[PDB]
Amino acid sequence: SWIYPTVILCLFGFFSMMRPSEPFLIPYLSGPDKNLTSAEITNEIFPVWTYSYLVLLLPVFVLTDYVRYKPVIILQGISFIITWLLLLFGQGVKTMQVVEFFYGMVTAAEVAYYAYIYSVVSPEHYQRVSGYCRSVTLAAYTAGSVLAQLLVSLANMSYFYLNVISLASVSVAFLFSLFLPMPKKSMFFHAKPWFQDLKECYSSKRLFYWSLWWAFATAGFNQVLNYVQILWDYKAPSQDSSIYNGAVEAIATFGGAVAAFAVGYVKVNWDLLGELALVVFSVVNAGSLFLMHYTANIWACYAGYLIFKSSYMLLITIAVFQIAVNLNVERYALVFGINTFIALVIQTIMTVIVVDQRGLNLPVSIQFLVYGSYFAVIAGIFLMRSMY
Ligand SMILES: Cc1ncc(CO)c(CN)c1O
Repeated sequence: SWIYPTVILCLFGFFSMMRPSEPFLIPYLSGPDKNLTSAEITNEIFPVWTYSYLVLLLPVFVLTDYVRYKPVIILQGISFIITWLLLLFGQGVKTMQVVEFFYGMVTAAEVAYYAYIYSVVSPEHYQRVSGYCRSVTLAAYTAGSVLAQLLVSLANMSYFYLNVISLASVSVAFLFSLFLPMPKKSMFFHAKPWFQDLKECYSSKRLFYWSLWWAFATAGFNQVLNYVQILWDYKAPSQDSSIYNGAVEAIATFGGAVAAFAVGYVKVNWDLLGELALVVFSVVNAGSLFLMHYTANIWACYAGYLIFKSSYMLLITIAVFQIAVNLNVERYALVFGINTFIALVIQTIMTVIVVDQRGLNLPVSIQFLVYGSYFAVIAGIFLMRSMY
């Protein structure tokens, strides 16, 4: 039987990713609510997240398969509560780094949220039940942003009370996380009867190239998903004009989900398609970041974020569909854990070079040209593959 754990897990997802303060965070921490300058949020505060998503990845995943997936989801709920309490009632550059630390632990426990399904659902309904739950998170986000923007452009509700709605939502998410069914078996440690198995893990080359491209694409997308709000703030300030970040980010998540659904029905020969369409949409992403660095009208930057998130979600759903062909249940999660680790090492190196203060200390103007060049180098590796 699988109805009730699916219901409790989907309620946790739909009230966990229902954060209306998530689009309007950079007009919040740069407005009169918290006196933090843009250089501080760009260079001294946000990179901590990437740091706190590397160091907190490898233990938490091992805490994921050891205490059977429940106290790490309860830890995600407590992390939600502490993070949005510190966003509501924290002032100073000390506190916002602590916000980024607990939110890195949130994003680390997100994989533990997506890995809960394979412990209480029977192996008949692995594809169906998970096929609902992830969609619920997107359904929590898009409408979760619309309830943001339709409460800002129509009611003049404060950003503080937008964060208050976020805190109440993650509190409901934590109260649904307390009534979770404690499962019985894990996937690796408490599985019913791996150093020497590693050659058995990586006895391929197709997995290697799709995993390396997944790693670079995930690092680039996480960096752009960090700093696109600071780019939106720099192209048009929040105090000057009534910016529409919630509606654009909701439409962007919607277009990404529809693009992934379109990837799910591609009846094209893969050896005939993947040599061209991958390169074409990589050039589309590179041109999107080139557009967001070059322009001055903020509407061109909104269109750039729309096209970038949609084309990325297309390419990364192609990546997941290629990687998940021959893998088992354990192989899928193990290989994606190691690839997420490689992606966060690459993202941490690129953040230490570019974004962070003791480094190049580049502002948000130079950064998006650097990330357009990053996706262009990925497309150049694909072009050299097209020579091969
Ligand atoms: C809480 C939080 N902090 C920082 C960032 C990076 O801008 C994000 C965006 N994922 C976020 O949700």
